[PDB]
Amino acid sequence: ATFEIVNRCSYTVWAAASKGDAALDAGGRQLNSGESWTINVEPGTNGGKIWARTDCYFDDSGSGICKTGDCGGLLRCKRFGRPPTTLAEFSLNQYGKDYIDISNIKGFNVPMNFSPTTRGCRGVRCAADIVGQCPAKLKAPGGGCNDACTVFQTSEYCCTTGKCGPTEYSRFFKRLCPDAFSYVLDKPTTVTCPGSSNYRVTFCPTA
Repeated sequence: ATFEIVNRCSYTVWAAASKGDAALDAGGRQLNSGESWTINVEPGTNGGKIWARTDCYFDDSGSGICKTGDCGGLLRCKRFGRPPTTLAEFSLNQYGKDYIDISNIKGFNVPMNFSPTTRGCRGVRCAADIVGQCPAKLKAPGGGCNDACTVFQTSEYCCTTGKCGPTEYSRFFKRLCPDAFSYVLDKPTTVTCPGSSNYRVTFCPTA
């Protein structure tokens, strides 16, 4: 499958792509404002994610650090990144269909559109100014807007079974981005696409 990753933001981002135990394609790359990076994601990739990282620096070998979304200090990510990270999540060729979503469950850093470039399904977007509106307690010192479970580490915010529901801090994200997950038990906002679709992830998509 082809994934085009396009940075429309005014700032540089360091894109990342991983399935948790390995890189997808090169795993990560600097994207200047306006730059695009096209990757190949193997058919049958389950549990893949793409995200942006902000305020990074790397040496010539690809070792360094990012303020949001750092993946073990690497440019070429092999594992998932440190919150807060807006997440494009996908599982491909799963019993004939692909499944895509955007999630704020691990916070928000950069606005994103995640859309098919082939026929037969909708895209999703979370492009509100979540960082500017971030509630004071959720502001991340290094930039971005943390999810409540990361900040508070209580069952109310982190529960995955219960006795578990939305809160004002999960609703903060859901109100601004209805089409992205805000907590683990949200009514799903996953899109089912034809198997073997192609996609574009756009950072700071055009309104």
